[PDB]
Amino acid sequence: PTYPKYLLSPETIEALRKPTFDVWLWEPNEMLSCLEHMYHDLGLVRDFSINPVTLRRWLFCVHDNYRNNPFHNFRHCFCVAQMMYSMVWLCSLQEKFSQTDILILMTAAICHDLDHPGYNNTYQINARTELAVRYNDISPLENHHCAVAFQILAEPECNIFSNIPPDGFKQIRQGMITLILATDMARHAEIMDSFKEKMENFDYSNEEHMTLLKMILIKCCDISNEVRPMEVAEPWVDCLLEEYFMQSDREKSEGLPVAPFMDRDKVTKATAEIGFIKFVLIPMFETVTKLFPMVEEIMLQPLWESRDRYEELKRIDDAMKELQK
Amino acid sequence: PTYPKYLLSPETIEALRKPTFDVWLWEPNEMLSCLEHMYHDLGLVRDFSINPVTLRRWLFCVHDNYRNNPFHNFRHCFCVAQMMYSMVWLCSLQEKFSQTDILILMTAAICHDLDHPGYNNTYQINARTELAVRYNDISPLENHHCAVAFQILAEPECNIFSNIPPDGFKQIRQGMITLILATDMARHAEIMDSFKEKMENFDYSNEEHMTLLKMILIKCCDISNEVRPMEVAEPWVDCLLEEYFMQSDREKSEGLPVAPFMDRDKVTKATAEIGFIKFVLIPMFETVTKLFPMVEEIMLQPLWESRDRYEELKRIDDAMKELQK
Ligand SMILES: C[C@H](Cc1nc(=O)c2cnn(-c3ccccc3Cl)c2[nH]1)C(F)(F)F
Ligand SMILES: C[C@H](Cc1nc(=O)c2cnn(-c3ccccc3Cl)c2[nH]1)C(F)(F)F
Ligand SMILES: [Mg+2]
Ligand SMILES: [Mg+2]
Ligand SMILES: [Zn+2]
Ligand SMILES: [Zn+2]
Repeated sequence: PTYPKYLLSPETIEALRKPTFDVWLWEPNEMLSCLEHMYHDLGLVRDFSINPVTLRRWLFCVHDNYRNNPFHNFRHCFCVAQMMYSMVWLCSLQEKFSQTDILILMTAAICHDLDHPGYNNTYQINARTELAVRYNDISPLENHHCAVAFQILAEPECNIFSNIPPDGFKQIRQGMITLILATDMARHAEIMDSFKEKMENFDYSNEEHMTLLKMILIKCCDISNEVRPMEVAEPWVDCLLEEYFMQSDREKSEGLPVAPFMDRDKVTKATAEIGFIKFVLIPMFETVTKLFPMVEEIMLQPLWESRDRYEELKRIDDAMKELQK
Repeated sequence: PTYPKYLLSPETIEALRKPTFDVWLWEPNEMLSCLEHMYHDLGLVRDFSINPVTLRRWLFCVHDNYRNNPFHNFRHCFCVAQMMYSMVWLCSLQEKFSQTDILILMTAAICHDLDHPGYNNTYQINARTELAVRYNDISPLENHHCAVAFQILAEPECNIFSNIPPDGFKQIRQGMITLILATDMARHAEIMDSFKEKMENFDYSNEEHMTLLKMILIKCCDISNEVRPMEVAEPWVDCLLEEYFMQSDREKSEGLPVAPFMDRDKVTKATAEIGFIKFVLIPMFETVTKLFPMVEEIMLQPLWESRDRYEELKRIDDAMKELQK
């Protein structure tokens, strides 16, 4: 007949494997079925004896623990995991990674921003929040996301890892913590350097090489919005700014220091994006391309187009402002 | 948190294995989830590579094809499948049957009453309905349930067998057809005789022996209401009498004969149930017990209690009907 929304159609199931997937077309229920499909499809349910019902509860609990922020919400979570999913396919990651690593990658992606408050680490630290005090100023947000992820997993009804022997649990947990903590942008240069270092003569047998690679992969997915089609990507930039502005406005009010890139009276969307794409996104994806050449066509291409589009957009903006004076 | 109904709680999943499960507490969605869980739990999704999403679309389509009769509806379908599932564990059937047999048993239980009109074969035949004409008075309803079952599986989106090699499909199809046709009570004596004949020296390696055992298994589940707790079983009896009175009514105003056990003025519920329990249910489960001894305490027991309760009800009922005269 005509099946409910939570029963993905075979077209959806197919499109889900590509970075082109339009993440705005679905409601939480549908997004949850997509995430559920990914675990079955990647063979994770199979290889780790994941109780199919526990998987649904775990995903619903994860969903319940994401806040209603303009950017750091459940839909962003879906994007990251969905891009990680596309990359497993595009790069044929199952050929180079064990199932244990694929599991670490996917679960970390889904949990990386759990219970995000909507104010970055700088705000937590300057305002001396409970999180900043709890984590001694060390990546308070990322530490918290990871802690909430394991508190959820510690709930028996949500423990998708219930049938994994303790030695495997330890390995997975250590892997997730490492990846989630690797998403704090304050460590971007640091991580990128370590990767590029190993990249000179990459060894898929070297555990430290693989760890860095996995860190780079989750970082890619986390800030992979601009890799998506222009219509899918643009709205996210507005959501992010909306969140940054809310923070700066609050910092202005409470008398805390304000970061220029988050100040309403200073940031112009186009100009800012150009710098981000040009000096953060493109460079990072170029390094990944050396290992997975198919990335250039599938992900570097859209990044270049985005850079161009925004560079043009700025010219139009400058001329417009130049004319108003 | 507090999950939606379609997410079975771990308590429900546990209960689903026992014949004491309360089949009335659930809405189609929860029942659909239960059936899905059964296919994963028994290892069918795993061993036959059933696409987990197709499994759900299929269950939804099956549901859509059951009518809103008072007895022969989707909830009856859930009962039979659930009793079958319970029997698998009670009798440790996976030690005696292959996964293909289990798949045959489970899928046949679920499909055995598809698109039932609410009027039995005797009516179809006597009224010379389209079905009786189509199937030449040979188990018309059962033949139809079968046909519908395979028209459904013919739809790609609902074909839970799409990944089974053709030889496996044929074996499964043959098996399901045999079990569904075996539910026609007109053949009850025939089948019980043939089974008891083989029972004189049962051979688990003899294919004919196993065929009859599976037919007895599905017949057992099909009419196993009285095995369930009294609170669960009695409402089913009333639901059936509702259809029976609907038929006997229509048969009288059409000039077609009426089966005494369906005649309101002869079918004192208690007297009819006592007979059914004593000469159909008990004898059947009795022979099955000789093969699986544990069946006596778990299913033959409640049948005795049930037979005894209806006998008490009969006394009080006849007394009150004497005043009505
Ligand atoms: C600041 C944004 C661009 C941007 N997009 C991100 O996803 C992101 C993640 N972290 N950061 C970030 C945060 C703080 C400091 C530096 C950066 Cl790079 C980001 N900056 C814009 F240019 F306005 F569009
Ligand atoms: C129809 C009832 C007897 C009876 N009791 C059941 O619990 C039960 C379960 N399934 N069936 C059943 C349903 C459809 C066709 C045949 C049967 Cl046998 C039953 N029939 C009576 F005769 F009125 F007392
Ligand atoms: Mg984060
Ligand atoms: Mg029937
Ligand atoms: Zn993020
Ligand atoms: Zn039936």
